[PDB]
Amino acid sequence: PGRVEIDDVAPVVSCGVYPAKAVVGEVVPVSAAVWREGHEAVAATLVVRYLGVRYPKPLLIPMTSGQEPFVFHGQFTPDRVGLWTFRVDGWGDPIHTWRHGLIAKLDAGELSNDLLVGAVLLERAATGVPRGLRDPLLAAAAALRTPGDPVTRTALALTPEIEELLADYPLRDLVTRGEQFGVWVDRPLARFGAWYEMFPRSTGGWDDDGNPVHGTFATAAAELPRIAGMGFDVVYLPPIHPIGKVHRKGRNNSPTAAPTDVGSPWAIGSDEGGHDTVHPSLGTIDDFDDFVSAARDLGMEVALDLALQCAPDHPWAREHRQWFTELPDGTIAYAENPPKKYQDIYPLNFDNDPEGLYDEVLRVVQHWVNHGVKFFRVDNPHTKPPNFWAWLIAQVKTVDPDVLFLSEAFTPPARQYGLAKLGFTQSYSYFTWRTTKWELTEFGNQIAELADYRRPNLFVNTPDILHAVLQHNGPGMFAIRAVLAATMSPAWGMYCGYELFEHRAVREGSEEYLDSEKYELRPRDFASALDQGRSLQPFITRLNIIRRLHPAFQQLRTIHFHHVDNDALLAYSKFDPATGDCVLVVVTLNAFGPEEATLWLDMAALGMEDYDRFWVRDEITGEEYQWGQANYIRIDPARAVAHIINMPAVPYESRNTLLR
Amino acid sequence: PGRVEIDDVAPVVSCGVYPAKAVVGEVVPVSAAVWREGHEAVAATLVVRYLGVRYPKPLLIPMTSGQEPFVFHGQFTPDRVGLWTFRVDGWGDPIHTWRHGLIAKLDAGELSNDLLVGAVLLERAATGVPRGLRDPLLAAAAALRTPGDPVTRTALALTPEIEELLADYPLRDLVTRGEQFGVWVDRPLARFGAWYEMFPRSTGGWDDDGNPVHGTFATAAAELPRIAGMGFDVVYLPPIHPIGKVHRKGRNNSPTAAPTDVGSPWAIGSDEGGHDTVHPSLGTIDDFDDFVSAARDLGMEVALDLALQCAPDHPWAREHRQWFTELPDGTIAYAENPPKKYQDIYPLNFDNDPEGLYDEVLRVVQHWVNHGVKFFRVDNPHTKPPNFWAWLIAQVKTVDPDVLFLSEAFTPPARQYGLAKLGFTQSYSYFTWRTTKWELTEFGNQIAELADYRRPNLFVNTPDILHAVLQHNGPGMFAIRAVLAATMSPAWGMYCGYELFEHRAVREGSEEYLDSEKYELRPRDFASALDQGRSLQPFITRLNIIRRLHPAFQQLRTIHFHHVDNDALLAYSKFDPATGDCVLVVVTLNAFGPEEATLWLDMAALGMEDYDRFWVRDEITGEEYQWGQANYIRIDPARAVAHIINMPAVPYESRNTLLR
Ligand SMILES: OC[C@H]1O[C@H](O[C@H]2[C@H](O)[C@@H](O)[C@@H](O[C@H]3[C@H](O)[C@@H](O)[C@@H](O[C@H]4[C@H](O)[C@@H](O)[C@@H](O[C@H]5[C@H](O)[C@@H](O)[C@@H](O[C@H]6[C@H](O)[C@@H](O)[C@@H](O)O[C@@H]6CO)O[C@@H]5CO)O[C@@H]4CO)O[C@@H]3CO)O[C@@H]2CO)[C@H](O)[C@@H](O)[C@@H]1O
Ligand SMILES: OC[C@H]1O[C@H](O[C@H]2[C@H](O)[C@@H](O)[C@@H](O[C@H]3[C@H](O)[C@@H](O)[C@@H](O[C@H]4[C@H](O)[C@@H](O)[C@@H](O[C@H]5[C@H](O)[C@@H](O)[C@@H](O[C@H]6[C@H](O)[C@@H](O)[C@@H](O)O[C@@H]6CO)O[C@@H]5CO)O[C@@H]4CO)O[C@@H]3CO)O[C@@H]2CO)[C@H](O)[C@@H](O)[C@@H]1O
Ligand SMILES: OC[C@H]1O[C@H](O[C@H]2[C@H](O)[C@@H](O)[C@@H](O)O[C@@H]2CO)[C@H](O)[C@@H](O)[C@@H]1O
Ligand SMILES: OC[C@H]1O[C@H](O[C@H]2[C@H](O)[C@@H](O)[C@@H](O)O[C@@H]2CO)[C@H](O)[C@@H](O)[C@@H]1O
Repeated sequence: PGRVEIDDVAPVVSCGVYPAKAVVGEVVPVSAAVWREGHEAVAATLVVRYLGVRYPKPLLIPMTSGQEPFVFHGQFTPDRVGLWTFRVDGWGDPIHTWRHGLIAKLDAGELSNDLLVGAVLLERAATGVPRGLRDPLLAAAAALRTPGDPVTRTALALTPEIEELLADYPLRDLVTRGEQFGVWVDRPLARFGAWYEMFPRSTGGWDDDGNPVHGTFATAAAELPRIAGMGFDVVYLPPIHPIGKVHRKGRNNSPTAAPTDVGSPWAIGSDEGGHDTVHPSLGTIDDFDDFVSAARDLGMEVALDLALQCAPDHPWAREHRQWFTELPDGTIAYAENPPKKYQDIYPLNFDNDPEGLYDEVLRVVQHWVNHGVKFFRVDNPHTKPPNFWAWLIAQVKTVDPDVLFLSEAFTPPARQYGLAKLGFTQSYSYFTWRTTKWELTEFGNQIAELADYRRPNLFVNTPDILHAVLQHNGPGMFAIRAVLAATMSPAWGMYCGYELFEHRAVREGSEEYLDSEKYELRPRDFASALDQGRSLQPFITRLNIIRRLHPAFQQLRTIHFHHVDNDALLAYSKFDPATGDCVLVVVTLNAFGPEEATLWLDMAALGMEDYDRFWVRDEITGEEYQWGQANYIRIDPARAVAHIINMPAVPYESRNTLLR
Repeated sequence: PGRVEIDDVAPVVSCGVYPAKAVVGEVVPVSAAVWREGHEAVAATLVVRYLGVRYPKPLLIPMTSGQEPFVFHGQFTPDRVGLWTFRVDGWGDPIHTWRHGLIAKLDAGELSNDLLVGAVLLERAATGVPRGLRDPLLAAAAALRTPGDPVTRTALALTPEIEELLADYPLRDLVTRGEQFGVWVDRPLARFGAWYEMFPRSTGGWDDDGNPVHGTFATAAAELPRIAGMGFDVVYLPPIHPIGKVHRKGRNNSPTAAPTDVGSPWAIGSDEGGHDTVHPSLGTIDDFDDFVSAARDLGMEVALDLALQCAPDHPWAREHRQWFTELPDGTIAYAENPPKKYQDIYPLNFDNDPEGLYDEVLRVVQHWVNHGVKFFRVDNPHTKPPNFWAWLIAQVKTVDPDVLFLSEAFTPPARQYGLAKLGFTQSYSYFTWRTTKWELTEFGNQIAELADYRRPNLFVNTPDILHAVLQHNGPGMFAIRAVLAATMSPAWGMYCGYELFEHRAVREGSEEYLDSEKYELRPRDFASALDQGRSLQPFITRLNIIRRLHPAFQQLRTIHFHHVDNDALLAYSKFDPATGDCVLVVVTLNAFGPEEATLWLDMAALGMEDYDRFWVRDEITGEEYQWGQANYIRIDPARAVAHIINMPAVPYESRNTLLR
């Protein structure tokens, strides 16, 4: 009735309600506590199996004891997409009990009894191994028959052919089965990729006069190489749907729209079309299909903004009206967040006609899926029912499992981290409003930590957020945030124009871009900026190449912070369990002054003893240096705001430093 | 479905496999995280119901939001022994949504629409309240259907008359019910009581010559008043069973036993009897019944050592030999811990004849339960199968639920704390080997929050443990540990002779009492020590009185440590959620020197603002003083090694100072 106890198993999420998250080729660490009566030794074997794909022959991996007694650790690396299962099985290994006990008493060294007990072990042990190589067992099983010196037949106890033999085929006693938990593996882009947010309309390129010109998918596609050139793996496009014509918004959040103004893309829908139609000015849907294929040619993928909202002109406003929250006087209520108003849209109502709306939205998501779009940016997901997301998310991947979702949830923790739990492959974070060494240090450790179920996407900016620190610290700071986002997380992102050092907010104390891109056409000339040397495009490229270069940067779990005695300096390191690759990042939070300090290292964390000395190389500088536990470091902006340092590869003791 | 989200419920143990622990009249704090779509407000109601006894119509308590968004906290206080159940139910309260939304918009200040929506709510709400006082809502509902002032029907919202009944009877929408978890409540002695350990035989009192004399229950009962006099609630007796005559141990763990020597009581069993018989030299079983009844007259309870072990001459050795571990040569193995030998006892074998041993031991426990013994100190339980204890425990408590078990498990955490999870009402701890300011600090804080499954019993000493710090720091230290034990835990204990300052170890570097009572008979003359002023009995008495006096000391959860800028000084405070009682303890760890420092307080923890100044009284000294956030303290041993301070009672905001 449960003789051997198994508890505090990890990774488990919400006590097993939600599966943990991992990706292909990621080392997944498993741990559990196994114990039994007295001083009889115990061991556990971790059993992993890969099932179907769904969502709502065993493989055996041996587990190893560790620092803390009775807690056993293991790892496994999943090789195909779908839903995996693991469980921990616990058993008592008498051989270990017998062996360890015997070595202590042999020291006292007659006693003839314990030896025979061993002798009956290997025989019973032997039945488990096939007659073929079982023959050193009978050597051991016929090892303490006859009287003699102690080192008589222990001689077979100690040689590593039968320790190795017992390893492949073990003597298992009192086997007890553990609980089963599940892991959901996604394609690697779920963890490691870089984002670019661009407006297709802004690819217009001016007219014969000064006036901005509306772009098209065709014009948009011309800018795709340059993006790929910077190393981004995913291109994110704001909604490509028709914009409502009533209450269309003007320049600067103005209530009244000029006849030519475009209005914000998130005001989805018009007499012209719904969520399933391309806004005609961009082109026919074939042009889009053509646009996707261009990106695909460059190694990139396309992600569309998915905003479950409607403009008044949206066909649903006419076709299906049960889907909204209707006021008492027959008017239809504008989407609302008190007392501020976003007048150009309608909130959906998920309670009046649930299976009605559910099936239609699924149809729509499926539409774009059929057109090569396999990454969606769910918009303001926290203002829609959770169970819906749990359903919609689970529903799409089961027919096709390579579709991934990103949650734009700027919301308090319980909701933000909560949403991740229900299936979102990625989530936005509070990253932008973390700017002090202490916010960032705890934040870095925080990310993650939550890796078993949350993978964060760190965005340096979004059309709605230009943090104050970018406003007054000048072009230097833009580098700093880029270094932080790119290094802290495998997944990071950027909004267009960031590369131009766009740092002007509409008015002081606001976080909205002046002459915001949501309401106006803004073609930009990146090439000229490059020529006059006022673009951060080369640097970002160098940042993006480096992450791809070092697989250490694709890890969530292994971030570790090292001590630097300067409030303005931040130093942390990441490593890869697989290749042993190891990297240390040192950045300044001060854009303005040269800063110097003494850097102290936790050598154990890098896999070396404290007195060691080793050589490092700076991937930006190319400089090589000799280092030890304590090293001198000085950072000078207007030369380089950060040092990305390559460190000696962590020995094949990588696996235990990943533990927990 | 679940339409509304419920997560991170606490207190839950091992994801619900094991019930949490609590006792009667203890405030049990419950917390959970509840959230839903958008800015619509949400609330939760905690539903508690009391089930039967067993082990392996509703009452409703409203839950309140707090500092951290979306996490709701609640409490309930169980009033009868048995198994309780609780679950969290989640719902959306539209009024709150409507109310909070309207107040923000009212400042903008026509609005003609929102008011009717409220008005259709309050009416929909009226359906929930029972014919009679239902009506001012309809009054509130029809006071703006009429056009008018904005402030006109806010009138009917404004009034504290309308926050009302709705708290008592609420309008609940989209109600979703949470998972169910269980709590097992024991009698209060499970948490709060003090222990005294005595050898019945040591109550012998010499003969006409100098020679010590073996005692009896009769003689043992003579020492019971003085024990009660010191305030102890439980008397713990080493096994009272017959001691084996074969391989019986001599003075000082000597291998050979003299003819008169008594042997260790844990060497259970002889030709005279087994576990079901009283050792005859102590008396007839009636004498025991008389002794137990005697203690109960004094307000005490009797606790017997439950040691699953056998001497060679034990009846089981012949009667049932399947129950033992028989060697290959037919001998049966002596108790063993490699390479140490415990020649006087036999380990049991729980695998050969499981239902065989299970059934005898349960019978044995029931024998003594029938004789008024409802507390057992299970001996070295970690050297017996886990599942067994889980079985034995659930089996005993269902017939009689007032039987409680204490686990002497000096074992690594996973096992020690693990064992507590299975049902052990109390557990021994690592307390004796914590002697530095940081260790005691960590240990005290550590007590919590494991309160949900572990209640620690802090023993200053046992026959097996005479700590080094006691060895050289003189009688002063003995006070210090007593203060630490009594204050840190609601439940604490003492082994006989401690009060006489017995401080001599067998050899330097050992933790065993010289001329140990386990192997030798040791009568003591407590009275003479009193006259000659070398007894810590008065002080201990004052300590136990103080504990009973302040109910704050019966709490596990609320211990909090305050900063004192001295490495030799330790200051912590406890309070009682019920009466608001609050107490602060300051103790010194150096027995030899006067020590002084500046004591800093976190007033918020004590329920006061930082600037407040207030009056306190020292329960040992008796005089009143005035204090503030920072106060001067100096401690002089050889007058008093600690200050136990009565502090201003925590206001009726105790409950919120308890969250999580
Ligand atoms: O060439 C690179 C550089 O060029 C441009 O800067 C030029 C600039 O136009 C010119 O006027 C001049 O500027 C002065 C500057 O006005 C002075 O204020 C002086 O800055 C010092 C400053 O007054 C100090 O307060 C000091 O504060 C530091 C902190 O010590 C740091 O901790 C850090 O604060 C961070 C903080 O730790 C966090 O907790 C969080 O709050 O976030 C903060 C990040 O801002 O940084 C602040 C401010 O840096 O720092 C300075 C001294 O250490 O410096 C100039 C006097 O020479 O200098 C430039 C001409 O060479 C362009 O604006 C820059 O973007 C570009 O990087
Ligand atoms: O009369 C009442 C009094 O009588 C007895 O004590 C007398 C004692 O027999 C007598 O010898 C004398 O004591 C002397 C002592 O011999 C000297 O050694 C000296 O003691 C100082 C000591 O050398 C210092 O190292 C200093 O150490 C403190 C630490 O500062 C504390 O941090 C603390 O250490 C704890 C530590 O923090 C933890 O990490 C952990 O390791 O546990 C430690 C606790 O053991 O305690 C030690 C010492 O307690 O403390 C002394 C500085 O004054 O000077 C002494 C006299 O100046 O004095 C006594 C009477 O004459 C009887 O044993 C006492 O119980 C009784 O109160
Ligand atoms: O849809 C028009 C509206 O867009 C923005 O408002 C939302 C929108 O859902 C997303 O862009 C997302 O970022 O959140 C925004 C704020 O909740 C604009 O902020 C707003 O000016 C515009 O009317
Ligand atoms: O049980 C008697 C036997 O062991 C003793 O030690 C005991 C101790 O008394 C108990 O607390 C029990 O739980 O386990 C201990 C074993 O380490 C004596 O130390 C020993 O001499 C005696 O033979």
